Amino acid sequence: NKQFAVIGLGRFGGSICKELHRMGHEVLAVDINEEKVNAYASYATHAVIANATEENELLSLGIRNFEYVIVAIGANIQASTLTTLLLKELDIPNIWVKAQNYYHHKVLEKIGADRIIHPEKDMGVKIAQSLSDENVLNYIDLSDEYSIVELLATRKLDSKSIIDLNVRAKYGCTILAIKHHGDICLSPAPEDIIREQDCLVIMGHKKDIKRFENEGM
Amino acid sequence: NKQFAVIGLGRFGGSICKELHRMGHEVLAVDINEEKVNAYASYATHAVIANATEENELLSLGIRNFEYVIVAIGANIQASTLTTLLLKELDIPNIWVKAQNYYHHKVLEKIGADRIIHPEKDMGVKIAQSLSDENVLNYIDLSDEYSIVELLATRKLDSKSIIDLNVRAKYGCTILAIKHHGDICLSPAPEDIIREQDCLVIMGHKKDIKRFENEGM
Amino acid sequence: NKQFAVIGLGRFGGSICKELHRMGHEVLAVDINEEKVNAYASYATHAVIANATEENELLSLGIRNFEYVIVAIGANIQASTLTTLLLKELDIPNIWVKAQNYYHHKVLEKIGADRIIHPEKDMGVKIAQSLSDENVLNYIDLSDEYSIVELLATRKLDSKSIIDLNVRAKYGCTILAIKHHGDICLSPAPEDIIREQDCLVIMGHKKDIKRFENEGM
Amino acid sequence: NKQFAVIGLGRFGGSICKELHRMGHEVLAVDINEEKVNAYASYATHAVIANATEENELLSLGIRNFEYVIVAIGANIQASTLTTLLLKELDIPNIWVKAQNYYHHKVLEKIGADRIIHPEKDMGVKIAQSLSDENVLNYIDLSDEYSIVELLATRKLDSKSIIDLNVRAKYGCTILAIKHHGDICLSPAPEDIIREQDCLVIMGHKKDIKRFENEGM
Amino acid sequence: NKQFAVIGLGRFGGSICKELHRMGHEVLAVDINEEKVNAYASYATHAVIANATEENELLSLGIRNFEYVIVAIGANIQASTLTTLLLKELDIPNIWVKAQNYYHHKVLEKIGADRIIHPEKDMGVKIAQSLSDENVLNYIDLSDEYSIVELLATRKLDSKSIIDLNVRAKYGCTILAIKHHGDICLSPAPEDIIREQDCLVIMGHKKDIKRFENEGM
Amino acid sequence: NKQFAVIGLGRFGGSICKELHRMGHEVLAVDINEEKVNAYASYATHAVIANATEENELLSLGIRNFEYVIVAIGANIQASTLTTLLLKELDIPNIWVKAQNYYHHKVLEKIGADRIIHPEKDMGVKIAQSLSDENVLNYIDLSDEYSIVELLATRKLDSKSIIDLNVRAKYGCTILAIKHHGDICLSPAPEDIIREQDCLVIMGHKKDIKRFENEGM
Amino acid sequence: NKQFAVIGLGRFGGSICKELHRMGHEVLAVDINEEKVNAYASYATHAVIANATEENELLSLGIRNFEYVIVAIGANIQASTLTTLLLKELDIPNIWVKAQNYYHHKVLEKIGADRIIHPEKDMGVKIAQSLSDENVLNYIDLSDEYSIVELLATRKLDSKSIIDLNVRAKYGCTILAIKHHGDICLSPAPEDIIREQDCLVIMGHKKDIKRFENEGM
Amino acid sequence: NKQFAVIGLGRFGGSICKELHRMGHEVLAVDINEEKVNAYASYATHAVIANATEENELLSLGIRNFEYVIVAIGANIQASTLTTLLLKELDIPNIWVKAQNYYHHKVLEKIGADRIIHPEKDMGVKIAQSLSDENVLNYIDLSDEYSIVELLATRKLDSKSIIDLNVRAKYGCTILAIKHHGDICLSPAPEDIIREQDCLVIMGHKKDIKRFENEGM
Ligand SMILES: Nc1ncnc2c1ncn2[C@@H]1O[C@H](COP(=O)(O)OP(=O)(O)OP(=O)(O)O)[C@@H](O)[C@H]1O
Ligand SMILES: Nc1ncnc2c1ncn2[C@@H]1O[C@H](COP(=O)(O)OP(=O)(O)OP(=O)(O)O)[C@@H](O)[C@H]1O
Ligand SMILES: Nc1ncnc2c1ncn2[C@@H]1O[C@H](COP(=O)(O)OP(=O)(O)OP(=O)(O)O)[C@@H](O)[C@H]1O
Ligand SMILES: Nc1ncnc2c1ncn2[C@@H]1O[C@H](COP(=O)(O)OP(=O)(O)OP(=O)(O)O)[C@@H](O)[C@H]1O
Ligand SMILES: Nc1ncnc2c1ncn2[C@@H]1O[C@H](COP(=O)(O)OP(=O)(O)OP(=O)(O)O)[C@@H](O)[C@H]1O
Ligand SMILES: Nc1ncnc2c1ncn2[C@@H]1O[C@H](COP(=O)(O)OP(=O)(O)OP(=O)(O)O)[C@@H](O)[C@H]1O
Ligand SMILES: Nc1ncnc2c1ncn2[C@@H]1O[C@H](COP(=O)(O)OP(=O)(O)OP(=O)(O)O)[C@@H](O)[C@H]1O
Ligand SMILES: Nc1ncnc2c1ncn2[C@@H]1O[C@H](COP(=O)(O)OP(=O)(O)OP(=O)(O)O)[C@@H](O)[C@H]1O
Ligand SMILES: [Ca+2]
Ligand SMILES: [Ca+2]
Ligand SMILES: [Ca+2]
Ligand SMILES: [Ca+2]
Repeated sequence: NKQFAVIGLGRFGGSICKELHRMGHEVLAVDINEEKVNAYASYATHAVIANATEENELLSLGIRNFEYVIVAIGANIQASTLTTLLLKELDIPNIWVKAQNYYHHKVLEKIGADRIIHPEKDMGVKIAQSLSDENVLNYIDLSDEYSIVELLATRKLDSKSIIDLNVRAKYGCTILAIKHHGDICLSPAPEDIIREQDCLVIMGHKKDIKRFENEGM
Repeated sequence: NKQFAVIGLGRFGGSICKELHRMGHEVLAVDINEEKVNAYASYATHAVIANATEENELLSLGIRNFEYVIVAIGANIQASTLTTLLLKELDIPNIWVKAQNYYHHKVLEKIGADRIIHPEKDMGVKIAQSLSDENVLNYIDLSDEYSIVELLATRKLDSKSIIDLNVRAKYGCTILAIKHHGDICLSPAPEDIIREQDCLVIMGHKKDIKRFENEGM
Repeated sequence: NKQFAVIGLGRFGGSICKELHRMGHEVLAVDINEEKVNAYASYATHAVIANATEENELLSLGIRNFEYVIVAIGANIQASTLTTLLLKELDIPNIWVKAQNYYHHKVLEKIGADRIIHPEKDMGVKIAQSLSDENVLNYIDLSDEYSIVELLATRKLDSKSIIDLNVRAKYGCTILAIKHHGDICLSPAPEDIIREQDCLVIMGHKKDIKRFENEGM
Repeated sequence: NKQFAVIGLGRFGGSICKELHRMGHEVLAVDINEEKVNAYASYATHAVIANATEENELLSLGIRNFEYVIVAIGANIQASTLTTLLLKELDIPNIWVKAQNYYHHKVLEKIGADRIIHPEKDMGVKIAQSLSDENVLNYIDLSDEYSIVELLATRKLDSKSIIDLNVRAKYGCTILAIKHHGDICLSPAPEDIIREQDCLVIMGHKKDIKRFENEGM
Repeated sequence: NKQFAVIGLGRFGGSICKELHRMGHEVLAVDINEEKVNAYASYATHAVIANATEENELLSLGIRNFEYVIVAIGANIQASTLTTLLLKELDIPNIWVKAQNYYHHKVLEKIGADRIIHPEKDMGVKIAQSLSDENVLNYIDLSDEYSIVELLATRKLDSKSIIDLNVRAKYGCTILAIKHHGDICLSPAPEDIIREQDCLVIMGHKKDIKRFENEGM
Repeated sequence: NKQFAVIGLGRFGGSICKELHRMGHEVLAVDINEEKVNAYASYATHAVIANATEENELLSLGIRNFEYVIVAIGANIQASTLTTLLLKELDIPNIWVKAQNYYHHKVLEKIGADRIIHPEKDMGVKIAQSLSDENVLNYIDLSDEYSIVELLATRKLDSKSIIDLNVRAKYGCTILAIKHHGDICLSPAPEDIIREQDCLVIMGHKKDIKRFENEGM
Repeated sequence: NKQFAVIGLGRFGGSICKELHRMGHEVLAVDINEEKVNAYASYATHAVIANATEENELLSLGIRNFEYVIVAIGANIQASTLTTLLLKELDIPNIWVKAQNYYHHKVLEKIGADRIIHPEKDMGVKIAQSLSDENVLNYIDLSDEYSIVELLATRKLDSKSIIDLNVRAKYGCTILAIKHHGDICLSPAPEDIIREQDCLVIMGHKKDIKRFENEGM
Repeated sequence: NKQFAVIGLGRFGGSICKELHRMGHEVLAVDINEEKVNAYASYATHAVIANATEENELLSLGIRNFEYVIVAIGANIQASTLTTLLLKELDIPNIWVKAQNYYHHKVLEKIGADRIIHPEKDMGVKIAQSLSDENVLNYIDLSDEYSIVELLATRKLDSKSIIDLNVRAKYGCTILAIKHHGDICLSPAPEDIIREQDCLVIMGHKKDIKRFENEGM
């Protein structure tokens, strides 16, 4: 099993640490705040109060032993940048860091961060897509033009069949799944019916899907 | 006109406001900080400096005209809670609010928030899934058991065919798409080939996919 | 005997705790300030320094055992709201909370507070009634129209008898008590005399009493 | 004209100012905070931003015209004390001041305050009486021994008559009023009936009433 | 020997404590600052860190045993006033307090301070008298009209005799002493000579002395 | 014209400025606080808001015109020191400065201050002399050994004559003045009488006077 | 025109700006503090108040016109780093930055700083060399082994000649200059004499010079 | 060996302490910050946490034993000045102090500082000389007119000989050294060649050198 180190137990890093630990991985939670450590003590293999900008405390943690180190420090850009620098000079294989803005991304890029993440910005995009289009529940982009979308079926689609709703020739899309009352249906047959308030998964071009939304539902 | 209002120009709300504006929607940016307002002025239809906890300043914005109001206030839970309370008493149809923790979710729930979002927490889980499994790029959960995953093809899958990589019978899964050098292939034929570093889209049970990952790739 | 818990040893909560303890009830004083606890240590069954927003410290207090919990936190609305939420999730029978303003009342209402109190606001009304009318010492409202009032007798009423001051037919009111030099007289006979600077208790309609005040005294 | 001035727009003083204004009196609202002044501007004849510790600003208000000046300053004891001192040296007839603790009462006493009020402390006692005894709604003390109490009638008293509930001979008390469904009854006849959840007004000795509570209801 | 207590080890109180201790009196130095106590530890009989606003700590000091208590607290008027109040309620014979301004004097007056001192204000007057008149070194006022002054002899008075400088008939004053090279001369004879830069002590009317200054020296 | 400038409107400097102005001198009040300047505006010829550490603001005041500049800055030793330094480099004739402690005296000494004053320290000694000896009202030291003292006559000295109270032979001292009911007597004759509570002025050796106090009065 | 811009008017940057201006170069002084800008206004061609972390304010300065931009920001490492990042992305040719510590040097290095300076650190070494060796006034290092040193001639070297003080054969060094009473001598002849307290310039190996110091002087 | 004491472990003082310790001298590092002491603990003979403004702590250090004491306190001018004063009163032989500005220099001068240093200001001058003239690497001034300069050789001087570049007659200067690829050449012969990007050391008049720069290279 791979060993993970998470520095900065915020909302983001906290989720990572908690979710990773649930996966049965060796995860070390690191934070400068004692209260933070106490909170996630029950959600980590080891939890240590430490200042990650201190090289001596860093070596005391044995952070060189870890293949993955996650820097989830946000507000204090100084701490985030300085920590990443220390890690890179310690030849840490994989360093993932949470960024605050465009310029924070740039400096992390230059000092050799392996992966940079913008949690709020990315979610901001996702939720915005669901505001303008209440029909969509969730989605994933395959490219700039193609995407898979989970839709909330309306009354317009109630008791409609898959062959009634021709998507492969009329809109160039394909229905991938139907979720009814919790029960799930994968690669549903052309005779399969969709009822309102079910979860509908469609695959195809972005413009095509929206066209199906405007006309079909 | 569908009018959107975004209160709290943080990393999350800022993205929402910017992304909503990009889609060509009437969007009003609202913040207590003048510097924030000046920043997102170029990324909104209208940008106004205002304290959202003030009912008078709130009415001055013409907030009755908005169908959607997004409360993206984070650090100051008092402001977030009080703003949401004001909106519901002003009979705003749809109120989406960013939450800080479990208990903030609860109080927002009781006072009639329509949708509660945990941006950092949700991304934390997503990134954690990619930490433990370097193969996965992105995914979407259909249910507690079923998921769609975009995989980074390895050398083990280089120049391998779909009928060669039998997933419908061997693993109970199905290949949805292949992305090669940017070019995309939807519902690929059994003769379609996968090269290394291509994007592979697979659909099925979580455990099944992971089995394909360990043995297949 | 019923067991009471008082969180927030301010001027209000302090009085409650002190007065309840004097009544020979089991009362627990709780405050985040060590100095507060030391002050009311002599006025409680048990006095414990604790942060009421901490669920672990809350369970350590055994707050689930109490039928009555009084939240007298004022300035910090966050603490007051969060504490009440914790209590409600712990299924506490009776939760009384001190409020700061109209909107603080609303959120406490929504999260299931059993009784909300506005000490200063209510007293503000009481004292205001005594400013405009120096004759009144204290009072109680039976309804929007009817009230009982304690009056300071003037020279105009000196050596006047109850039958001389006809209140039942002339003003529709009734004299309930006379307090002379500390000595008290209940349901006084029609032959009973009132001297100046005595305490006079009258019952009837608000407008009628004021009429008696303008004309009678 | 009787002119009232309220200094210190807190919860207490704010209510006073608002309530005085409601009675149709000439009321001047005074506060050091501009936001406070703006708030109670609609609830006062005149509202002026001013530091009450400044004699020049005080004279500028035209404070000689006011017969009543209310000092409702709480947190800053220095401001409360200094303001009161200024008023008496400006020969203001009646100076009522809100007190924070025992020692604040003492110093205000020595410097010639006409009336000292303890809003939170007084309500604390009142509420405490209703905590230990859920039957009582409100009350007023005639003396150290005698009191008038408004009771919430129980099922034990449902459909019971006044002559049935003998209190003048059995408990030494007297029923003053009955409030049923909003309708009020003053000095009710011996044939008048009490239904559950009605408001019952009783007069007598404190111990006597409590005896009626334990045995009668 | 009399026992003295000095609260507030500032520049003023510090001098008092140091000077009193040098006189061989039992003096207690009291201050809230630990650093202050350490400084004057070598200049007092007993030195104790204590908050003088705390009644319990006050009794622990045994402050009731002292005939003289000096309150030399300046900046914090709250502490100065509250301390004096505690002392007066403890029936302390002689309470001397340092004042900050006119209104601080008034409240101390009302709460029963025995003597109030204005060190800086009084010295301000003294030094101002020496600025306008460089001839005067020091002085003492017998009344509004009469004073004793120590003068710095000029060249105009060099080698002048007392009988040459007639002061009893010409100016109505009298020379009291001559200080030459450190050597002192008391009640000097009419034949006694004064040299420049000696210290000259004159007694008489203020206007008369100034007249002697303008014409004589 | 002799022009005086007072920098630092504290208790000390404020008195100086006020007292100098009372004598009819051209006095400029200077302070960094606008509120201070407004206060002593009525007690100065000119009052200007200025930071005395700024050479430009200093020259703007027209400080070259002043022969006397008084630095009465206390708390901020940096400001006091820097101001004094500027004045000497601006070749100001006479610079008097208020000192905070021994070391502040030393640095001011080295940088060419003309006179250094310790207002609180000097009064502390004076008051201490009156604490140990309730008989003394005020005094002045002629040297290390000789002093003039104003005494409050006791009953022991009531109706006693000067020849009765022989001090020139019995104690080696001399009576300089007697103040009775406000009326003053200078160089009183051997037949002049002293009544109780009169002011007695004695001149001589410190030990001699104290001997007269113990035995004589 | 060669245009220089100096950002951060500290002790270091202030000297740079002042010195550059003295040489007759077009120099722009930039600082976030208005007081700083006002100060160096007289020592720059143009002086503008600006926050250097703001790209808009940066472009407003006309920073594209400058070939040299000096970042002399010290305390705020965030500002220093962010400013440098902005400059390189604005394609500024030569960016010189003042560093605070080793790690600040590293990050500035990675983001493309052209020259990094350690003013205090460099002087610290220089002064240290003069502490241990009182003979040396100043020096310059040619390499790790070779240096040029200016020495203060002792009495041991007074009236000694260059051929008398043989350094080319005896110590392997060479005398470059002699400064006597201000008068300078370059490449002095073998007959040239050295007097005490003259400035002696020697060139050679570090160890050789020190040997000459111990034995020769 | 001489014993050194360094107070104020900043960038400047830190370098001094580190460099001196490397020279094998007895050096004491003194700082009020515990973190500072821990940092330079490895770079000093003794390292002690102490407040240098405290005379008692100063004597505890045994600072009187040291011949050299370096005050490297910058930001807090009060501490720097007060420390120097203490040292001078302790008769410390050599006291070197770091200054912040012109006026800080003056007070240090007056209170008897032996040497005053301006690290940033001096370096500011040095670097400024290298900005305007990119050819110069480092230099030393012999006087106002004469200086030794280290130059970066250009292509214009590539493969040029010393006799080709006549400096003694044509420009009045002399080439002192050539540094090629790290290898150094001292007092190079007239036949010696210079290649580009070598370090060139020239000695002569400032204007003459610049003339050689403009025309020669
Ligand atoms: N030098 C440091 N060493 C260790 N932990 C640190 C350091 N600096 C910051 N942290 C921790 O990082 C955590 C989260 O950082 P912060 O909250 O500033 O970023 P954020 O973006 O606001 O967080 P979120 O992930 O909730 O958005 C905090 O709990 C803090 O204690
Ligand atoms: N009462 C208010 N009215 C209007 N705007 C407010 C109010 N309170 C806070 N804001 C704004 O909301 C913005 C975002 O708040 P904050 O930065 O605390 O969120 P966050 O927890 O950092 O979330 P994010 O992940 O979006 O950064 C702030 O820039 C602030 O100016
Ligand atoms: N999280 C907490 N846990 C325990 N006690 C708290 C907490 N937050 C506040 N308190 C306490 O509540 C007490 C009173 O609250 P606060 O004084 O803010 O309200 P208030 O309205 O100003 O008081 P008052 O009743 O005098 O009007 C304080 O003594 C404080 O210590
Ligand atoms: N010197 C002053 N002049 C005028 N107004 C003042 C002064 N000092 C305080 N105030 C005002 O008095 C108001 C009430 O004071 P404060 O909030 O401390 O009282 P409180 O103890 O909270 O009592 P309450 O129960 O009424 O809230 C404040 O809003 C403040 O603006
Ligand atoms: N509650 C308290 N108990 C004990 N000591 C106190 C208290 N409050 C203040 N002091 C002390 O009083 C001392 C002097 O008071 P402060 O310096 O505020 O008055 P000041 O007029 O500025 O002094 P100075 O006599 O130098 O003019 C301080 O050392 C402080 O520690
Ligand atoms: N740089 C400055 N320029 C002008 N005025 C100043 C400066 N620094 C301080 N002052 C003023 O000097 C005044 C007196 O200073 P401070 O109150 O610290 O003296 P203090 O020690 O309290 O002496 P006092 O016994 O006179 O009160 C303050 O009101 C302040 O406004
Ligand atoms: N973002 C910014 N934009 C413009 N100027 C800034 C910014 N941040 C700081 N400065 C300015 O830089 C100046 C120097 O910074 P600072 O005083 O922290 O440096 P220092 O470490 O003291 O170096 P020095 O040895 O030069 O004094 C400050 O006067 C400040 O006004
Ligand atoms: N009273 C004191 N006793 C001991 N050390 C002190 C004292 N005051 C300041 N110092 C120390 O002096 C050190 C440097 O001083 P400071 O950083 O204020 O000057 P600076 O000019 O900013 O430093 P630099 O040399 O980096 O320019 C700090 O580490 C601080 O701890
Ligand atoms: Ca966030
Ligand atoms: Ca209150
Ligand atoms: Ca003072
Ligand atoms: Ca510096």
